[PDB]
Amino acid sequence: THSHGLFKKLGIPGPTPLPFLGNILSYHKGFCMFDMECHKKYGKVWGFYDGQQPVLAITDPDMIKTVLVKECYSVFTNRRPFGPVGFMKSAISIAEDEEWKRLRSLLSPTFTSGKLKEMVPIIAQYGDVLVRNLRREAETGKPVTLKDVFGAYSMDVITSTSFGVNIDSLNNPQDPFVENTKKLLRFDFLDPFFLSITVFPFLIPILEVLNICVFPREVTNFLRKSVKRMKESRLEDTQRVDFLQLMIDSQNSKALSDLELVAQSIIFIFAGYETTSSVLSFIMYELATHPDVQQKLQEEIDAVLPNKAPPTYDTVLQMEYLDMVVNETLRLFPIAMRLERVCKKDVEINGMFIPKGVVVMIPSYALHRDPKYWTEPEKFLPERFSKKNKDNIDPYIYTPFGSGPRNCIGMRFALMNMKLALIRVLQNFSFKPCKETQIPLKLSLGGLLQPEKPVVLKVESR
Ligand code: HEM
Ligand SMILES: O=C(Nc1ccccc1CCCl)Nc1cc(C(F)(F)F)ccc1-n1ccnc1
Repeated sequence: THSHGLFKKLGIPGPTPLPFLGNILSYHKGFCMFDMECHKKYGKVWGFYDGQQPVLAITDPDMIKTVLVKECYSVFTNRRPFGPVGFMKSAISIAEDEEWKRLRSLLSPTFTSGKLKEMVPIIAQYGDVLVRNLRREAETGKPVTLKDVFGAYSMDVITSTSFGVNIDSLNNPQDPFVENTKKLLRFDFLDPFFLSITVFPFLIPILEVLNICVFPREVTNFLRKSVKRMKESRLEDTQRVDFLQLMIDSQNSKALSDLELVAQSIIFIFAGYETTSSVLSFIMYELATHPDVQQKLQEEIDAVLPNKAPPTYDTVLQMEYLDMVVNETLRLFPIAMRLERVCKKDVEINGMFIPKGVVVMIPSYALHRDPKYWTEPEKFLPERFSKKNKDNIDPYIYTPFGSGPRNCIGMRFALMNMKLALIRVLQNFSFKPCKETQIPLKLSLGGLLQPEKPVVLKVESR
C-alpha cells in the first residue's frame, strides 16, 4: 500500500507485508517468538509493518546506544502511542517531549537512593505479612500459585508506598483500594482491542471523543477522588515517605498540577502491581528447578542476616548472589520484551538513514537469548553475573530496564522491593516443584511475557 515500500527503498530486509495488515499475522507466535526468528533470518537490522506503521529493528550495541542515550533528547524522545489515553496523557510514561522532560525532572528526586532507603522499613512490614499468608498456604499441604501470593504482596507494597493505606490484601479483599487496583493489569497488545488500533490508528482519536479510556474509567475516577481526600486529610491532619507526599511537598517548591499528580500516582500502581509479581513468580520458578541456586542463595541470606535477621538497604546491596539471581531471571524473562522510540526527524545513525515517523525498536527478548553474546542461552545459569563476568556483558544488549534518560525511573525501587521479598521468604521457606508445575515452562503467545500456566509450587517450612 502507501507506506509499505519504505523499507524497500532503503535496502532493508524483512518479511513481506500484506496490504492493510503489514506483518501483524506474524504475531501468531507472539512478540518474542517473532523477534527471535527475524533476528535469525535477517541478521542485525531488519524491519516490518504494524499495519501501516513501519518498525525498524536494531541490534548493534552502538546503534542502540545512539537511539536510547546519545540522540535521545534530539530525535528518539518518545514512544509509540498505544491507544486512547484520556486524562492520563499527563503520565510520565505517556507524556512526550517537553511535558515528559518537565515531568521527569519533577519526579526524579522521588526515586533517589536516599528516598529509597527511607522506604525500606515500610516495605519490610509486608514481607512479614507475606510470610504469614505463606505459612498457612504451606501448612495446607497443597501447591500454591505464586502470582496470587506475590500479587497480594506487590499490592500491599504499592498501597503503602504510593499512599498511607496499610492493608492485608490477601486476607481483606474488600477494601476499595485493593478492589479497583487489582484491575490495573498489563496491556495485552495482541488482544482484539490493541491489534485493531495498531492496524487502525485512525480509530484512536475516535475512541478519545467517546471518552473510552484505555484504563478502566471506574478505577481512574475513584483514584482521582481517593487522592483528593487523602490530600485534604493530611492537610487538616498535619503530622513522611509516600510517593503522594513526595509529590505534594514538591508542588509547593515548572509546577506539577493536581490532575498530573493523580496520573503519576496511577502510573506507579500500573507499573508496579502486575510487573513485580510476575518477575517474583519467574524468579521462584527458577529457584525450584535449580535447587543449587536456591541453596547458595539461602546460605548467603543467612550469612549476611543470621538468625533470619531483618534486611536493610545496606545489607540488601551487600548480597551478591541475590543480585545475580534477579539479573539472570530478567535476562531470560524481560517483561518489556521490546524497547521502542519514535524517530522525530530525518537522522542518520551509525551509517543508517532513519526517516521521520519510523518506530525504532530494540528486541530485548531476542538479544537476551541471542547466542552471539550468551553461551547456552536457554539454560538458567546465574553465574553470568558474577563480579568477574559482570563487566563482560554489553549494557546495550542486556536491557531489562531500558537505558538512557527514558529508562525505568523506578528501577532501584523495583529491585529493592523484589529483593526484600526474596530475602524474607527464602530465609523462612523452601520451594519444591510439585506435579502441577510445568517443567518446560511455556511462555504465552500473546502480548505479555507471562507463563502459559500459572506457576504453582510446593512450599515447606524450614
Ligand atoms: C522488575 C520490575 C520492572 C521492570 C523490569 C521495568 C521495566 C521497565 C522498562 C523496560 C521501561 C521502559 C524504559 C525504556 O523505554 O527505555 C520502564 C519504564 C518505566 N517504569 Fe518500569 N519496570 C519495572 C518496575 C517499575 C516500577 C515498580 C515502577 C514504579 C515507580 C516503574 C515505573 C516506570 C516508569 C515511570 C517508566 C517510564 C519512564 C519514562 O518514560 O521516563 N517501573 N520500566
Ligand atoms: O513502558 C512500559 N514498558 C513495559 C515494562 C514492563 C512490562 C511491559 C511493558 C510495556 C511493553 Cl508490553 N510499561 C508501562 C507502560 C505504562 C503505560 F503504557 F500505561 F503508560 C505504564 C507503566 C509501565 N511500566 C510497567 C513497568 N514499568 C513501567
